[PDB]
Amino acid sequence: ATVLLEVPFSARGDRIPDAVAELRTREPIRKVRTITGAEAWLVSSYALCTQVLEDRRFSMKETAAAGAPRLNALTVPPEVVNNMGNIADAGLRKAVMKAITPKAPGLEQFLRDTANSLLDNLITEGAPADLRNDFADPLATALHCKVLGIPQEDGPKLFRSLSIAFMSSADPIPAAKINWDRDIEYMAGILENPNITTGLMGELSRLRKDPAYSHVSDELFATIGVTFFGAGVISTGSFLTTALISLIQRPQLRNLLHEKPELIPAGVEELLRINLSFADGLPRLATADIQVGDVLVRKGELVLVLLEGANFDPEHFPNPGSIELDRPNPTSHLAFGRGQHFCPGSALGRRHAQIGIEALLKKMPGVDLAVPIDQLVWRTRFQRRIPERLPVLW
Ligand code: HEM
Ligand SMILES: Nc1cccc(-c2cccc(-c3c(-c4ccc(O)cc4)n[nH]c3N)c2)c1
Repeated sequence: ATVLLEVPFSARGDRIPDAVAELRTREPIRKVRTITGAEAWLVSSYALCTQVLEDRRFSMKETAAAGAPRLNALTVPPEVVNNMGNIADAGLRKAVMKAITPKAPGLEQFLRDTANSLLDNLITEGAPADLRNDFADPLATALHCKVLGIPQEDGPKLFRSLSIAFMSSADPIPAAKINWDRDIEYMAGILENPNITTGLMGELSRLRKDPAYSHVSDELFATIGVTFFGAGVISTGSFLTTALISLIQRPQLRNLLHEKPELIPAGVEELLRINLSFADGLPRLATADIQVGDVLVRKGELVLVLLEGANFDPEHFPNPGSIELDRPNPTSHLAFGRGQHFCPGSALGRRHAQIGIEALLKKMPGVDLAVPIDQLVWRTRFQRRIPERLPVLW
């Protein structure tokens, strides 16, 4: 006898398991067991992934409900799960989204300056260089301090919460609450700080004293800061890191983008499509009985939307494992999700990766792994797949 298929399949972010395609073909929605011991429906075809994400009766918010089958333990107060919903209800959606666009004056130039400075330091220190800890993550951290309007020097301390904050754990994590409460107090202080007048926290600080928002809770304002910094930094840092691996593994693509940097946005869009940075499917709780393919999902059941299931589906992306810069449907991937909860930072995430890659290829046209690919150490039981270190030479 064998046990119910367990998720996740592999923490490796440099290859998709052959098992995913077998699953998609044979049973594109099927029962699995999560690390908590809960049962869930794993959805792995583009068609069924999109169906689930575009049907709000598959609820993000209700995944936080007491007694629900869980993908993993909450690392935040249950209300944070519905953060964007709470932002919307508070009338803050337009202002928040405006604050996190890459279109603010000097933002892209800041990204370029920061990336080039990071790379110059690596070149000065000499190979090997760690492109995660000393390039991608610092670039993400610097970007989000700028976007939030908080001091650059506060970034590192907020950043070191993230190795625990975005754990994918069977059980609650005591350190997560310690760091969360600390970071909330930091952000509360930021809102009271007269020096903070720019970025997301600068705008929230003003809206907080605007009579149109007098009954929005201080809790929510601080929570937006911590949530957006954390989610933004972990998502952009992790995506860029694993994108760089995919690029480095493709010298022909590396050279092409180096020679024709105008193709970098199309390249990044394909790197988004084949990205394995999300370690788990996106969780949703059914709030009704809903037919998904051959399965009638019952109210109260957990559904997991496997992004690489959708994004490597050959019925939507022919030759899915290949990076093709001239696809007819290039942005139709699910790297930023789909529907009600589509990533509000998608444009910023794109620009972070584009500018990071553009700068790297200019500074280090000969960039290559400095260790055999199998020697990368893949972080386990985490909401992202990332190598602990990414050693390169050039
Ligand atoms: C390459 C970078 C990024 C990737 C791949 C990414 C991916 C995603 C995905 C897949 C979702 C959907 C989650 C779900 O439906 O369960 C999402 C939502 C979200 N993202 Fe991102 N994201 C990125 C960058 C960012 C940035 C830069 C920010 C903020 C500064 C951000 C903030 C958020 C927030 C607040 C949500 C929740 C949306 C909602 O619930 O309505 N993300 N992201
Ligand atoms: N960019 C991106 C991608 C995926 C999710 C999010 C996002 C956006 C908003 C909330 C959440 C979220 C958390 C969470 C975990 C650790 C934290 O430090 C903050 C939040 N727990 N459960 C959910 N729902 C997640 C953002």
